[PDB]
Amino acid sequence: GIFDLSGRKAIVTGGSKGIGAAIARALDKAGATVAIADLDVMAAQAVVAGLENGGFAVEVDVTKRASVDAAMQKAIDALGGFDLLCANAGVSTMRPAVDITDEEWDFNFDVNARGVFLANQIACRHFLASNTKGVIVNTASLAAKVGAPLLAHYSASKFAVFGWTQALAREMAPKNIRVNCVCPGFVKTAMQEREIIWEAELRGMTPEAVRAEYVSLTPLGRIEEPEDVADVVVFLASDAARFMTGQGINVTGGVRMD
Amino acid sequence: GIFDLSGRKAIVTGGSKGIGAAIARALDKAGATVAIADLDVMAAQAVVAGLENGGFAVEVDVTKRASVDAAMQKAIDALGGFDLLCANAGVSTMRPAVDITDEEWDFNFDVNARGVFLANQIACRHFLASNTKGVIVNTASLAAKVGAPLLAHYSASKFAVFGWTQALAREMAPKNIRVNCVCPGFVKTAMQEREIIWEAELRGMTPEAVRAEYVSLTPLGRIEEPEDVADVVVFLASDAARFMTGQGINVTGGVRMD
Amino acid sequence: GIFDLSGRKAIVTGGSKGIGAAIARALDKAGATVAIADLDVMAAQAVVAGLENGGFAVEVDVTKRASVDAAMQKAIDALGGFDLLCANAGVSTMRPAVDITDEEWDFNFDVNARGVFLANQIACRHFLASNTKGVIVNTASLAAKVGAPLLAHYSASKFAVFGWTQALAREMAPKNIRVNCVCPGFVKTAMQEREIIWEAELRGMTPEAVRAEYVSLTPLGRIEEPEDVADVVVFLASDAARFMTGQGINVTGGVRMD
Amino acid sequence: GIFDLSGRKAIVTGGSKGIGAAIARALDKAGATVAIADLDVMAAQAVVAGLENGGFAVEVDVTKRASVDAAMQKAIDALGGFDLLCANAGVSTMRPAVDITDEEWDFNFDVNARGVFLANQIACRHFLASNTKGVIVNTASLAAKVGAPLLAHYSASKFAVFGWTQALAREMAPKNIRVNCVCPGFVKTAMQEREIIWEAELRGMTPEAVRAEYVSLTPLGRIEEPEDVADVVVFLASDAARFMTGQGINVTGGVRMD
Ligand SMILES: NC(=O)c1ccc[n+]([C@@H]2O[C@H](COP(=O)([O-])OP(=O)(O)OC[C@H]3O[C@@H](n4cnc5c(N)ncnc54)[C@H](O)[C@@H]3O)[C@@H](O)[C@H]2O)c1
Ligand SMILES: NC(=O)c1ccc[n+]([C@@H]2O[C@H](COP(=O)([O-])OP(=O)(O)OC[C@H]3O[C@@H](n4cnc5c(N)ncnc54)[C@H](O)[C@@H]3O)[C@@H](O)[C@H]2O)c1
Ligand SMILES: NC(=O)c1ccc[n+]([C@@H]2O[C@H](COP(=O)([O-])OP(=O)(O)OC[C@H]3O[C@@H](n4cnc5c(N)ncnc54)[C@H](O)[C@@H]3O)[C@@H](O)[C@H]2O)c1
Ligand SMILES: NC(=O)c1ccc[n+]([C@@H]2O[C@H](COP(=O)([O-])OP(=O)(O)OC[C@H]3O[C@@H](n4cnc5c(N)ncnc54)[C@H](O)[C@@H]3O)[C@@H](O)[C@H]2O)c1
Repeated sequence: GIFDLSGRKAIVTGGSKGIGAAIARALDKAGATVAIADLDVMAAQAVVAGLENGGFAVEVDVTKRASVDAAMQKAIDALGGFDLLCANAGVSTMRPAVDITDEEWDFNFDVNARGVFLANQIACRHFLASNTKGVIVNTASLAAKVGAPLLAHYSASKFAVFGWTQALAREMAPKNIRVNCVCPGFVKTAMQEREIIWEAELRGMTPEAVRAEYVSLTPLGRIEEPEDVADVVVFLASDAARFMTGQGINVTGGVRMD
Repeated sequence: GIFDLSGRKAIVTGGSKGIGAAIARALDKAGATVAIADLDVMAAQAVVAGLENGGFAVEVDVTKRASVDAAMQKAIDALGGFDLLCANAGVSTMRPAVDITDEEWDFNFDVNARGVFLANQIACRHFLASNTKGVIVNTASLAAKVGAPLLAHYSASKFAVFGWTQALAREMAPKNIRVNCVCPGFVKTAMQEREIIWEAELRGMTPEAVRAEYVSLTPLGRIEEPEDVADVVVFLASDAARFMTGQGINVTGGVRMD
Repeated sequence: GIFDLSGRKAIVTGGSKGIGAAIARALDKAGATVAIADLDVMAAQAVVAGLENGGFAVEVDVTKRASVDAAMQKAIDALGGFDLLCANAGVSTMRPAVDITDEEWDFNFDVNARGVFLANQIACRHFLASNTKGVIVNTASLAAKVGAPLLAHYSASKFAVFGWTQALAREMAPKNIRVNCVCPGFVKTAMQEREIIWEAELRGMTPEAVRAEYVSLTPLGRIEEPEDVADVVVFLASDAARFMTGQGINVTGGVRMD
Repeated sequence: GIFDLSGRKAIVTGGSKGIGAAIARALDKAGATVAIADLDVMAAQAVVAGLENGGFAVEVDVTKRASVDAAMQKAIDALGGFDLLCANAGVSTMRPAVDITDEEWDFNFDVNARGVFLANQIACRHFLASNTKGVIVNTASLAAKVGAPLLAHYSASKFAVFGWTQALAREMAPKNIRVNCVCPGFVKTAMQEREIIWEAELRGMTPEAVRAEYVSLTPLGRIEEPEDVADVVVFLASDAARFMTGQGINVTGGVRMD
């Protein structure tokens, strides 16, 4: 029925692990055929090896236009079509705002904001040229809704993703192309493992005291899983969401309400 | 599946027509057994007659605590259980702010805000007594996000639904109970058909010109249908939305982005 | 100066004590002549007596249209004019959401939401009749932006003030009338003193531990004063805010950012 | 008065013309001594000649750390102090989203986001080294709140300013440093004059049809002047705004309500 993705062809950037790998598995379960584009091709291959409908693994660096152009064309050729882009790749570093370096400012913006711009822009050109009712889902963040201390540069780059998402949605809507983002909470991935260590170091706490504090900040009372985000991305990709565009959907267990 | 409602027991207030009827039908199609509570029990039984998984129709006036309490108990008894509430009943009148009467202020607040309060409160008491991981979806409005001219009292009452939703969601979260709302845009039902002719008069326009304006204000390029909303209500009821609570989900065709 | 209110005629509802009393004193200091309409006229008379520019105290119950109509006319007649309304009167009770009584629901909505509706509606009728560049500032709350546990009914009533404010602002803007609201944080008045007791009992804490928690939740690191709110109300009344209408200005010391 | 800026030492980036020059003039009128830092140092000298309290003109390119560091030190030395930064420099280009170039992507982010980051970060270092209760006001945009078609890249960069502002505010509040931003609507400057010609060409309209459309979207019913923004910046800089930080204050004439 209306949540079904049978026959559709999807690309997921940053799909080798964490949230992106969960997105790839959820799209596949819902009936899609999935290409994963990532820095880490061998992990991408291992995810694909477990998919029902097959799929494809390609190397990409989302910071570079020429890499995104080539990886997307390669994926599209392999898939035999293109209906859906999940632009999920992202990074962070943690620093007091007064100490943020230009190198880490650029690192955060070029993956998180420019990475989404390039994948989205190139996807829309392909949708328009094939006359496809394409769909996009971007992975933003809680930090796209509320600026986070020690992550002031990461917050700025995730606000940028959400603004991009809204403006692109307005331009794409008369073409019947939808564009939304999800804003996850405290998701237990390798990113969380890093950030609890960084926060613990900066605050003079233990890493597990820091992870306990995340849970205590979450009304639903548990740490978030990649799968909590992935099932929402499937909804946003599907015809159940046909009258929804330019949204930043919170998946945070009650931390943020919009 | 994670989008399905197989075996769930649901109550829909205001389920006899328009958005609420489409909600009852969507819940049923997803696998739920549905009780409809409405002022118009004959129209309610008519919707129930076409459902796949059975169902039940009961009389209710959502403005009155004794009525809500008796209807809810009767519906639960008939269902053999209770997992889901969709509090959808609602009304409007259009009028210049300077001319709003106390009678129409009360009409809007008593059905829209008080009606959601009473059905939500009594539902939560039932969920808690049974240790049920209960779910609520309230029908709010685009007018809960942006104040609308000629609907100042209507806007206030819908903002109230949204405020109630967030606060209740914060209290119910540690009890494993979720509470969200949907904010529909311009929906083709008898509320719209009423509204458009009266809006035209007040604005010194023709009714086809007013309708045409709603279309051009919608990025996705069409009038909204009750099914556009009902499918989003199914997702919010389902385990795919298990990590989402206290939200106001826009279903407006891109008119509003949050 | 563009912040000067010299020669202007103001009505403050709820101006007898706390925030309202601070608002009346700040408007007066900025050059206005101020009438205070309050349920406690003895206290209102004491505030008015100490004002630099004259003024008038009148008894009002903002829950009742006949009271608001009569008190507003009496104040306007005494002032010899009418330029500015600050509708500040408000109440609260605290209760778990599943225990909220109909009486306390009505108590909160009739004062907070209806009281603002009546005062604003009647003010606009006066402004329009005399071709006045009128201004309204409403006192909403932090709980108009974020649902507060134990204050679910209070939250819904304050969300309603904010929704009313936006819709009325859209209708009045073509007529040279502005309408905004302020959203205060944890302000040290009699309301706070009552609430910290109720909250301590409900949460099993001490009253001062509850107050300490408010402070720890506030980035600027101190409890709020009525004067912190009053000076922003002066701004919103003034010609410096001439291009601002329909806003909810947060005054919370960084607790909420919009 | 609480709106007085007597004795305070202010730096304005992008103060040579438009909104920035209006800000510089308004701060000086309020009692501040003003240094203007701009790409056009001859235009900054023109503005300083009309200030009551004297002032200083210094060349800066806000895209380059070395330039910002040097200009700010020069300004602070000239002023004999440093209490207030208004980071106002900004640029735009217009383009359909599918045609946006990497060059103009970089142009928008480097001035608008990075320019604010650099001036803000360096200012906080100086405030902290001197134990100063510093204040910052950033010039964001309506496009920091709503994604704008043809300005998708410009929107993203301005959302970035707003997120940066929130996160920095959270870090700076315990040090008694305030950080807010303003979000102007359709302001009559050379940027507007440029944008109406570009927009008219991309849409197949006249420039005066485009202008008329901005006005008809504005509830106050007129095009905005730079002074409508500058007087709000004076408020945000002053002790009247002492309990306000991390906000995006709309100055749009009712276009956007938050
Ligand atoms: N974990 C959280 O709490 C959390 C919260 C909110 C948002 N997010 C966001 O969700 C997304 C996924 O994060 P995650 O937690 O799963 O992190 P992760 O580090 O586990 O996964 C990141 C993936 O993106 C890929 N990647 C990184 N840079 C790339 C580049 N230049 N080109 C191509 N691929 C690249 C990595 O190889 C990896 O497969 C990111 O956009 C992140 O900002 C995470
Ligand atoms: N249609 C729109 O344009 C639109 C837009 C935004 C929000 N909404 C909201 O969506 C919901 C449904 O709107 P609709 O257009 O389908 O309206 P409708 O009038 O077609 O149906 C409303 C249903 O609520 C019931 N109802 C009314 N008062 C009741 C009471 N006191 N007790 C029990 N039942 C009562 C009616 O009998 C009816 O079945 C409402 O909450 C409405 O405010 C509608
Ligand atoms: N104290 C806080 O922490 C806080 C926070 C957010 C919002 N507020 C809001 O600020 C406003 C003032 O609160 P306060 O703390 O100064 O409270 P308070 O209890 O000290 O004063 C309320 C004032 O309103 C008047 N009032 C009450 N009912 C009235 C009626 N029916 N008619 C006319 N006057 C009536 C009272 O006589 C009193 O003068 C209220 O609207 C309140 O909801 C307070
Ligand atoms: N005009 C509007 O309608 C509008 C609306 C929203 C936001 N804004 C924002 O307001 C601010 C000013 O806009 P304006 O309309 O006055 O524009 P403008 O083009 O008139 O002036 C911009 C000023 O910034 C300076 N500048 C540009 N690049 C610089 C650099 N690299 N280093 C130092 N100085 C530089 C210019 O020399 C100029 O003095 C910008 O941040 C803009 O994005 C304007």
